[PDB]
Amino acid sequence: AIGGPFQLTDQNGKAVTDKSLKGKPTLIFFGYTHCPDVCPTSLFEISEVLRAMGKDADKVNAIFISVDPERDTPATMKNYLSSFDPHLEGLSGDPAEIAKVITSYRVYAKKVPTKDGDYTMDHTALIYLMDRDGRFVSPFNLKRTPEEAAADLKRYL
Repeated sequence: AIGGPFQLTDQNGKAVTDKSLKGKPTLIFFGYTHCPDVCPTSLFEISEVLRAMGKDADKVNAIFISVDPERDTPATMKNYLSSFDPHLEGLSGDPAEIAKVITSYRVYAKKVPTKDGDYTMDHTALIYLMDRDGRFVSPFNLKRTPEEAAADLKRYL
């Protein structure tokens, strides 16, 4: 199965758990705060889905989880998310807790060094759709307009 228990911290220092996400459909995706191109693209796309949700953006969860726990903090996540929709949650935590999530969500994450202490993370770029019971449905298709994606997500409310 996909998904398991966790307790992490959002960009405002608030605890977020698998349990706290239940009741609303959830879009989960993985990245980190040194991720040019790939992560801004998905953050942008999810932001536009959230915009397309209108007044119902608060009826879904939109969750961006670190795969680089050593560098990703609530403050670094807050800065990384600042241009994006304010309903996005950027989650950080201890490397052992993030590793548990990587396992349970079947996430690919691997460090790719460059030089001088810099590195990127090769990682899963797909978006996870979890239903209102926290059960995996499918990857979430963003190869369409944000209105078309939101119309799909709305059926899980």
